[PDB]
Amino acid sequence: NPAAHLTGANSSLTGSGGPLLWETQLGLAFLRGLSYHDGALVVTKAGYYYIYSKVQLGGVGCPLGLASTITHGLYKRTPRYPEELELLVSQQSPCGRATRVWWDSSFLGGVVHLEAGEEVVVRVLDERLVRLRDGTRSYFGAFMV
Amino acid sequence: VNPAAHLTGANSSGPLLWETQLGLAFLRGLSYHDGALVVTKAGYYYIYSKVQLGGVGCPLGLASTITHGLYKRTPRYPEELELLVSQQSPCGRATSSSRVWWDSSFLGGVVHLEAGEEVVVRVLDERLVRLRDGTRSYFGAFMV
Amino acid sequence: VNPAAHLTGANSSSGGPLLWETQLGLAFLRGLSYHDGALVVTKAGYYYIYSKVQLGGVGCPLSTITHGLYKRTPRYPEELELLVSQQSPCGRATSSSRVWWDSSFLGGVVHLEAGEEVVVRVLDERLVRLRDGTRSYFGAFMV
Ligand SMILES: *[C@@H]1O[C@H](CO)[C@@H](O)[C@H](O)[C@H]1NC(C)=O
Repeated sequence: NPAAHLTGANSSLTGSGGPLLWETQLGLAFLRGLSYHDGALVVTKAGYYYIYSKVQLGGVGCPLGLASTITHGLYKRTPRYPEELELLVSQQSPCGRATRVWWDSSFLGGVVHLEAGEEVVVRVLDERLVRLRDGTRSYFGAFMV
Repeated sequence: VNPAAHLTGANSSGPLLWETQLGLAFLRGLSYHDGALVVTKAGYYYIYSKVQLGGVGCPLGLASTITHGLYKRTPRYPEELELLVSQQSPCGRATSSSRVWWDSSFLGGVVHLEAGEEVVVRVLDERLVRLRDGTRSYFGAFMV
Repeated sequence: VNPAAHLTGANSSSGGPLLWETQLGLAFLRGLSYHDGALVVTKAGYYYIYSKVQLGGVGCPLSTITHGLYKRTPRYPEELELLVSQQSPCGRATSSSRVWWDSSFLGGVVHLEAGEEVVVRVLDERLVRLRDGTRSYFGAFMV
């Protein structure tokens, strides 16, 4: 019964170690049987959820004196615990086939068990370009299985 | 009971055409019409599509992109809104000419769909899309 | 209760289909069985099956990676293709010092009878990074 799909991808928090923020109202964005708080999908009904997130990614250059790669991730928060558990993580960049401005896309999807009160957040690590389209192309939702 | 569908195969044309009956292609509670998935029952659907891309070019490197998306056609406004969209750099100058490259774009998400509404899969420069295997390129959905 | 399963990446001991964790942490089997890398269908029906694999390397071999979900009936030897993707995460002319990472996700609805198996196979699994069960996993659920 419960499900949700969010878009928006406010990247204002990522710099200071915060998760992405998402629209829950406008357009295809919706909450049904789930809650939302400060970028987190809050679970109301306990059980197995198929969680998913897609992140549209951009880059202005692709060199590696050291290394440039992006880390897309779905994480679990348990309110009484300081730790954000890695649930579904992808390490990604088309820089593997590079020698330039680029596009890439990260999809994460998986069935995880969630409890009432637990939250799920999306973090994108080391992003260097946010196009006007990134917020709406990127999305993050789930549905109870 | 629950409506579900998985469309194998592929062909070129805007929208992409799909197989419906042959092989892993199936329709249960869902309809299909000329590159478009048609809904019978209203409700929330996890729709998905994977597109296999391949070529022997890519002069423009990572600047050469591929847009792959799911689009909903509605009568509330006779237009298509892009729902789930993926734009990727499928290759770069790292692959020489006369050398094959591959890439794959997956999309999946939950949208609300009324009865009679249609969803198509569209890809920028379908000249690169590789139809030949339906396991490599497919488009399906299922209600939540 | 709706059958579901999520298997996490474990050290695969080139060696055939990938092996998975089924109990520890994010790994679980509910209504679904497991046997030597294969998810086993106990209750016939339609399943959304999914698999993600994390790929990474230094420089580049050759290099095209094939990531695929396959089906097999324990009576018959052949494994039928279900969901396959081909990627070229690196080029033969990329910097030999370039450390690259690319993820491959596959998801799709398939019909499965009772007793049938679903496996994940990757061409050059040496390029698969199974350090994290969060980076490489394989799950499914009945629709
Ligand atoms: C991101 O969120 C903060 C707090 O609501 C807001 O000040 C800022 O304008 C937002 N950015 C965008 C583009 O939505």
